[PDB]
Amino acid sequence: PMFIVNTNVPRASVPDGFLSELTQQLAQATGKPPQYIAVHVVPDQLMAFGGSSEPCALCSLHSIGKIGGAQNRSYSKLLCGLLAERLRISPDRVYINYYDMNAANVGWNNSTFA
Amino acid sequence: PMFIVNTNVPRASVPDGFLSELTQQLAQATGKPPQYIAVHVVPDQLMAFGGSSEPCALCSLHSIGKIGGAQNRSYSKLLCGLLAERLRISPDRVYINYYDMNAANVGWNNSTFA
Amino acid sequence: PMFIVNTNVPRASVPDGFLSELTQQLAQATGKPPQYIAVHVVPDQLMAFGGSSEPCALCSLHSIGKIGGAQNRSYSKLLCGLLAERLRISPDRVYINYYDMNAANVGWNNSTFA
Ligand SMILES: N#C[C@H](C(=O)Nc1cccc(C(F)(F)F)c1)C(=S)Nc1ccccc1Cl
Ligand SMILES: N#C[C@H](C(=O)Nc1cccc(C(F)(F)F)c1)C(=S)Nc1ccccc1Cl
Repeated sequence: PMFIVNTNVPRASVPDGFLSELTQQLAQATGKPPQYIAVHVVPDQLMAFGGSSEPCALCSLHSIGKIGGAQNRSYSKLLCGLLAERLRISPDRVYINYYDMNAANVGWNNSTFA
Repeated sequence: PMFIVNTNVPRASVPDGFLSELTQQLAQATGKPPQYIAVHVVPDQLMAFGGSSEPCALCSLHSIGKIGGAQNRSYSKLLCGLLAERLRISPDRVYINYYDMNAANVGWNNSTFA
Repeated sequence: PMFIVNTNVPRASVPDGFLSELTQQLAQATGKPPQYIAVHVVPDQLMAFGGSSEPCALCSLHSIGKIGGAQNRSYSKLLCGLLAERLRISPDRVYINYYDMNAANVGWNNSTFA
């Protein structure tokens, strides 16, 4: 699984260890070993949310399975919680797009997961 | 709805009110109040289009509904127009990918839109 | 078709002509004209893969058709091979998400491909 966050928060406000925290919490949330989890944080972005430049985030989570109605509500609570606590972004200024990928459509190590 | 534009145009060439303009235009185009619209502009990118580093853009529009054949033609005219007028990018060097997201697959404010 | 690579490799490690190399190889692999291929390389990213900040990449390939089980395996071998040779990234620290786009969902030159 892979989680990307794009945010207008500056780089200096991303705390030390944040990528390791996201890795751990996503491993636990998706039930997948941490070796399978990739994370990507992109600060200092030119963005607006609802017409305002107040801190916000646009994010995605891709996984082969482990995506669905109840799961995604749970991921949203976890991830918004982390963005609020660590980057001081209000949960109502975050979108997270969830993608249930077919194994045939995910490449890794010279092949695909199908 | 959320619009992202990635471009090799430099940051100084993006005009001051550009994010506000995209917000207002997309609110009108999707039929939603501006609270519902997020915009993200990423200049200074290392990109090629057709093998060339001439000005280009790679964009995405995600929405829960308000996506379809006719709508997407209209969005393309609107958005290519803005990118031509404001960023001086030729319409033929723009790709926009459209995504009709399921409400259960969009997280916001600690939950999802389902 | 559109190929995007996000990586923690520094910009100085991206060789001259890399975006043209990708453009050629993707044209040949997909069978689409090189003039229609867009490539976007984003270095210096704050990323982790399996909890580790060793060189890694998160990529996507979007195409209107030419996406499928065997095709994607072939693209994966090709693209991991280029990232290993040119950017010194281990194939086991690359994910590539493949997207078969409906032509009605791809904007270009003021319209869509439908
Ligand atoms: N992302 C992801 C992983 C994956 O296996 N990543 C992975 C990434 C790095 C290493 C290793 C391994 F070498 F240890 F197996 C695995 C997924 S979702 N694996 C997977 C694919 C299809 C069906 C079921 C699974 Cl667990
Ligand atoms: N993106 C987006 C929005 C959304 O509700 N965004 C939003 C984001 C922040 C605040 C507010 C509110 F205060 F206006 F309600 C709304 C979507 S598409 N809402 C929605 C979801 C499912 C079905 C129909 C709609 Cl309008």
